[PDB]
Amino acid sequence: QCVKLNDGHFMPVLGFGTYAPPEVPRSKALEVTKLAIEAGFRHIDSAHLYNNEEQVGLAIRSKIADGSVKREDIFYTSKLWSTFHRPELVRPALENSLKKAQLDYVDLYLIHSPMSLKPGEELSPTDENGKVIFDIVDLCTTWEAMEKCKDAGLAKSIGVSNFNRRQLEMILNKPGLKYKPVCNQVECHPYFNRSKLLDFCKSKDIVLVAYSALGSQRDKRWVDPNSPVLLEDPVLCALAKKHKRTPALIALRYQLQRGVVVLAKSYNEQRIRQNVQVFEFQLTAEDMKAIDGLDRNLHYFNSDSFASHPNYPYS
Ligand SMILES: NC(=O)c1ccc[n+]([C@@H]2O[C@H](COP(=O)([O-])OP(=O)(O)OC[C@H]3O[C@@H](n4cnc5c(N)ncnc54)[C@H](OP(=O)(O)O)[C@@H]3O)[C@@H](O)[C@H]2O)c1
Ligand SMILES: Cc1ccc(S(=O)(=O)NC(=O)NN2C[C@H]3CCC[C@H]3C2)cc1
Repeated sequence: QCVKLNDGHFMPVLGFGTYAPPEVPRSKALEVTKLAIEAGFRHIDSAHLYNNEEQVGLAIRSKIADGSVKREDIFYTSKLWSTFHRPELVRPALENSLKKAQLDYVDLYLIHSPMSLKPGEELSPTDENGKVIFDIVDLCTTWEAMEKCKDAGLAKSIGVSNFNRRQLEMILNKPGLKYKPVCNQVECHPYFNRSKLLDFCKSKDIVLVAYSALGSQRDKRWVDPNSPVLLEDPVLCALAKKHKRTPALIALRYQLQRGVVVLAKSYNEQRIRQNVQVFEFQLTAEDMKAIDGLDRNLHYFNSDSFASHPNYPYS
């Protein structure tokens, strides 16, 4: 159950989301990554930002050592954080991710976000009035350094995340482009279905990878507590009743049938195992149209500061 990427590599269509907020002890990521692998997940999404690559990498080594999987059975994604966009910083950022995880390579490396931040050791650099410090970087140069990570064998595939159409075209029209982005990992769910971006991506052989596909973790630091709770949506619950599944399963299946590769974060053993049942049933064309009607241009992530950034993707 994979999709063929535009560089000839294969991505599993269901991915495991690994981010958990800092109140969750770091040992949990180790435990639940093992559980996801045990359940059947093979595509695993992490990032430098998530402060978990060591734990996720150790789960993977653990499941290889005990004979459940081989390295080449696992599709592992990491991401370049926005403080490392300057081209000279890209390779060392990846090498550090690889060292942490103890892998020789990632299956996929992404530019996490187009919103460049000031180089340094803070993930979130701020000035003397507490304002986040943006950086200005030609992302075409970042991308060239990404291509070099691929040729260097350190990333089998390269792509982007949180790019809008204009940003994607800037890469696609770059003079001397060697590798297209294989994907664009973006927020995508029935309340924000991205159909326009998705059709653009499809026209360019670029895979759209959905995050917050289950409505996000509703973290009080970035998500308005008054936003509607996706999985309480009454169309989603009535489809769940109809198919005898769950609303999460409806949300995940929706993405698969529209050609979207979908991530699903759970740190709960039974929900982890539930999510792999997405492959067991199908929505009707009329179900899919019903879900398509739910879009409300709702993005769960908000930060007013990021909105002023010149590369803010929702400009
Ligand atoms: N590129 C980016 O900028 C970006 C941004 C955000 C996320 N991501 C990636 O995408 C992953 C997923 O997105 P997300 O973290 O926003 O979460 P999500 O996949 O939208 O899931 C949100 C919540 O749904 C719950 N859930 C999972 N399965 C369930 C089921 N079957 N029934 C009921 N509830 C269920 C989980 O809680 P429990 O843990 O309690 O089950 C989870 O906290 C992330 O972990 C990360 O890998 C990338
Ligand atoms: C510190 C922290 C913040 C947020 C999250 S998270 O929001 O749960 N997950 C995620 O990957 N990153 N964010 C979405 C992107 C758009 C803007 C910049 C990026 C940040 C995890 C960890």
